[PDB]
Amino acid sequence: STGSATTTPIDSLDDAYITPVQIGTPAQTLNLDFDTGSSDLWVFSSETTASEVDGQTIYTPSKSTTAKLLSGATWSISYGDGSSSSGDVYTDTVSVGGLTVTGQAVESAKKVSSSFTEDSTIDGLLGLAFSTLNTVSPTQQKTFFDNAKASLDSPVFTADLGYHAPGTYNFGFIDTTAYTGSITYTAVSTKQGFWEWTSTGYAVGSGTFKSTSIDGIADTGTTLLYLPATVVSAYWAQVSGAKSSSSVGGYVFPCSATLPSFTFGVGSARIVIPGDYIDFGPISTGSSSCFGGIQSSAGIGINIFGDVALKAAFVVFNGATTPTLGFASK
Ligand SMILES: CCNC(=O)C1CNC1
Ligand SMILES: CCNC(=O)C1CNC1
Repeated sequence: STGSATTTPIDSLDDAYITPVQIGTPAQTLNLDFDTGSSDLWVFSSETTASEVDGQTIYTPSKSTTAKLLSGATWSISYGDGSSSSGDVYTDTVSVGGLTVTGQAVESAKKVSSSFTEDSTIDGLLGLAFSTLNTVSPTQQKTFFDNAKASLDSPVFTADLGYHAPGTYNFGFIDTTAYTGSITYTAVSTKQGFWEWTSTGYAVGSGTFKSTSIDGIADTGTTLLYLPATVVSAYWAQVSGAKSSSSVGGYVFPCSATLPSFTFGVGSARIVIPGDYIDFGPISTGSSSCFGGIQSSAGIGINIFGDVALKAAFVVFNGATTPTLGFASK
């Protein structure tokens, strides 16, 4: 089997991407944030505290003939941005782009933190990291990809995120029309439950490539690119007027600037992020200070290849017995 679904930016900045997912019988379609950095499929639901729902579409298990309460199971998750959610668990039929999994754990939110309530465009998350990170207790549950993988033509999914435009998530096959050149594959460590790999270095604009190992995670659920402070300082030093602002919480730059590109290494290959991908717009409405899309990881504990980096490539998440990552230009 295979599946193929379009993913759409939630706003004009590409702050996140939503993909429609069918849950239950008859289908209830929710727009979920596919997150290769976590491993829980959770949704706003008929059980979510009413004051914490503001425009989201909710899953109502009582209206699904295939929903079954997973007795005794609860979940609770805290994300790197300080947001959180928790609740109980059903199993149900879940379909993505024509690919169907029966018995998928659908985590129903009883509580969500303010940032989830405040984003009316995201009805939940669909985690695509390794199932060892799944928070369901006392019986840990599998991700949608893990449940699907034995049925797939090939045990892979691909992310092809757009810049200010829709993109595609494919399951079970690699669309050879969707990229240029060849795909370069690189080793993955699953020891932290992430798609963790080591970049071979970087360049700023037309500058020379610096060969240096940068361990980090491929995370579709993080907006920006978080790298060591040395690398980020070297990037922003090429933008007149750029500075790190403690009050704003990162590097800002004059909105009048033209940003240089940023290149990262994948083995001997190179992925070029165009400068425009690094512009996240005014820090507040009408400001001439703009927020940078490359930020320091120094306070995080891990480097993160988020959407800013991933949308410059066609990315293969290879879930073979020994997982690997693939990157191609496009
Ligand atoms: C389980 C914690 N995972 C995270 O915080 C990453 C950020 N995208 C999901
Ligand atoms: C309609 C889907 N669009 C895409 O997949 C584009 C190609 N890069 C993003």
